Amino acid sequence: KHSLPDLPYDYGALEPHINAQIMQLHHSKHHAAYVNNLNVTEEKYQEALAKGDVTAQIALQPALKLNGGGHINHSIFWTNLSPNGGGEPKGELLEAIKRDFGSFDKFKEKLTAASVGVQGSGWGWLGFNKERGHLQIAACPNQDPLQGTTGLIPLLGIDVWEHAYYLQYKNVRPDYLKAIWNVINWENVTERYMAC
Amino acid sequence: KHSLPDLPYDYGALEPHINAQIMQLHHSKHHAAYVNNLNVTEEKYQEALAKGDVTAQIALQPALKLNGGGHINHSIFWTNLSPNGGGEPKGELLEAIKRDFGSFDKFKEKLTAASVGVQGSGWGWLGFNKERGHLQIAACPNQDPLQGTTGLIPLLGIDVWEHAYYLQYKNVRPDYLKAIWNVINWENVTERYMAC
Amino acid sequence: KHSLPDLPYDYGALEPHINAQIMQLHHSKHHAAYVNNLNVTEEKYQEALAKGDVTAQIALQPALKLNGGGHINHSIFWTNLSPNGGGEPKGELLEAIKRDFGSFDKFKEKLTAASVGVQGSGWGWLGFNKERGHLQIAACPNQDPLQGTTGLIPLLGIDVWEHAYYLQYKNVRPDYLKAIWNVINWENVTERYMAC
Amino acid sequence: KHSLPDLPYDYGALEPHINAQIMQLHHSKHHAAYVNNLNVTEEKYQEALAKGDVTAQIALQPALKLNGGGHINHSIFWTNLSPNGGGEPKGELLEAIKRDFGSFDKFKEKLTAASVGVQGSGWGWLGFNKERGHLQIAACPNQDPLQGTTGLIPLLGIDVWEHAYYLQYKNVRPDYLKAIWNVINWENVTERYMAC
Ligand SMILES: [Mn+2]
Ligand SMILES: [Mn+2]
Ligand SMILES: [Mn+2]
Ligand SMILES: [Mn+2]
Repeated sequence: KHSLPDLPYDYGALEPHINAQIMQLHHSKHHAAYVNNLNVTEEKYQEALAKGDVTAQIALQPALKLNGGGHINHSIFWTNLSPNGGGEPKGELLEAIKRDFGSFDKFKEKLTAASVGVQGSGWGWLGFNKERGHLQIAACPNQDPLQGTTGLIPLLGIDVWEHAYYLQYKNVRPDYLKAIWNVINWENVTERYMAC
Repeated sequence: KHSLPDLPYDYGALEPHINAQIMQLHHSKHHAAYVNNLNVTEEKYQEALAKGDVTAQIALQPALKLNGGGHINHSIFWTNLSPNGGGEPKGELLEAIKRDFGSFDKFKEKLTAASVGVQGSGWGWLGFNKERGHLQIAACPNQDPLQGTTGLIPLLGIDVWEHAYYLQYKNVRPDYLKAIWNVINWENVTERYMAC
Repeated sequence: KHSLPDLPYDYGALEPHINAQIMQLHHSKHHAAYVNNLNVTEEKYQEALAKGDVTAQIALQPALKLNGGGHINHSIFWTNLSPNGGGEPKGELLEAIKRDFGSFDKFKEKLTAASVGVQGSGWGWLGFNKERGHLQIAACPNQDPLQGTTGLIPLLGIDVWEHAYYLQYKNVRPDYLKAIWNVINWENVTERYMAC
Repeated sequence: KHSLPDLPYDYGALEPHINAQIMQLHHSKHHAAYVNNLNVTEEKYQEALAKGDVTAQIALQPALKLNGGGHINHSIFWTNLSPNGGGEPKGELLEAIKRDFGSFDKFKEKLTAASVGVQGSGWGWLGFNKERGHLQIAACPNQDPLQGTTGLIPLLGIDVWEHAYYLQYKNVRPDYLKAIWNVINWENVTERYMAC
């Protein structure tokens, strides 16, 4: 039922910021596995739910969150990147950012600190808080998705699982984050922002 | 779809060990709420699953675990108690206990320590480990059910949420546990044991 | 080293909103135990730290958080209540509240929903976010303290562990929260607010 | 106060099972950082403890567990590996394994499944349960150390953080685990076993 989305660009389109090998493995191996495991899990769940098996439903939660979240997180991630990205955003998004973070650079600073501070595997996110009407930074462990676990609407996500950058930046997570700013697709972040 | 099971005895049948007021509130108020909230949650979940909404499925996990677990835990609990309970078990169960804990009294000791040691709300459990083929003691937080979260088959559960004993024993959890041994339905624990 | 603070009022001073029995048990039994267990734990920790025993330091974390948090949370709680409290706050605090929540009543609404929504044992909090410079509502499980786990400065806390209200309101948590508004010490919340 | 232990062998001594690049990065970069961050954290903690600052003590727990656990876990890991390892264990350890797992191969199977099943970052462990007197398999998230969080005495640990194997086995965690069996230092696991 769920499927692996095609990448809107070639695997080597983000060089030299993120090399082709990482993109190929990240998409065709990591994301593909999450989609496949998600469909298997949803199927078992449909089954447990049909016969009112509460125990089975609860036992399947970790697998559904990990794989379901994995699919959601990476799907957004691909659209957040672009060989034509980089620079700074414009319009209302830029204003919202100055408003809520003081300046674009302070925002970069914050999101970078949150991403680098993730203990173990996880994601750094720029999300929108519907209740307050402000932008908000949050970090999620493993594949826990932003909206499903915090209620925030995801605008921009940064994957900090080691498979995201190890082949190229090894243990230096800060180098990875410094480079990713050059390929952020602000046009996509902007429309996600305008949508909510 | 799920329903509140009738108690196999009168509300005051466990006096003076657990008074009638607690039993009445615990069953007709606490357990009833879990069953009702469970049906509402499973329904929303059926809905999220039908349209492949992964985000909604993940957001509903806490409510399904709390209410689904609440229903499962209390349902077992009622059958674990009896106005004719108390004393010690006999047969294979008693042997399994001596085998795995040394003696019946050391077992009581262990399970009591685990129950009293729960930080906040939770349950103390005597469960069966299918893999090892031995009895095992475990404690679960809030309403997290034994089997669904640990894989152990539940044999005997002791509810240590404060609503379990506060009206009668106030803050003295140890007095509550000392009294509950007088109403344990060993015949029920035995058949749960024989079943697995 | 740490000690049980005296209550700034008589045990029955909050009647009929919170009866004397609850206040007496809550202070002399529950809080006293947390203080005593905290001193024992800090002592063991001083010891583990002296000989560089990392394993022991990590094993003691749950007990230090539960008891240390228990002491911190209840200490603030006593000052948040007053036989002369109730009504609405005035000055800058009232403005900060209208600003961040729309109105005082919407604020009450929010904090009440957060408190009632705590699964199991926990606290509902009105805190101050130093980074953003705005008021913020948060809920913490068990005795996890607000500042130590979220960074927010605590202004007003509402204890929703069942021992907080069970003797008087039984399972009806909403009745408990409706009554507590009549004894909130706004003068204390205000000065905590002015301090940060 | 704490220090980076020297490796008991050359960085390329485990080839071709684990290449030299991984060993060099894993030891001189990853482990070194944990030791350095641990000393900084213990120092801040000594300070918080001296002035009875409970809030600061609690805020430092995540950093102490991650770095303290990181140091403990990797220190054991280095001794668990050897260019002269591989094969099967002998003596009492082998008997304990047959006893508790049926056979050596079923044990390998179990530990492999536990290691591969870790969601995100973590470790698979073969530990000793002092209470029961049996061997036990457990998995821990991130750098949470075995003994400090479960009470089990660590005998053999397998690091499944992606930095452990990504450069060489990429996303195929099962290939990594199949290869690591060839360098397990059973003589070290045996003496850890005899010690407890
Ligand atoms: Mn990824
Ligand atoms: Mn209950
Ligand atoms: Mn309390
Ligand atoms: Mn490692």
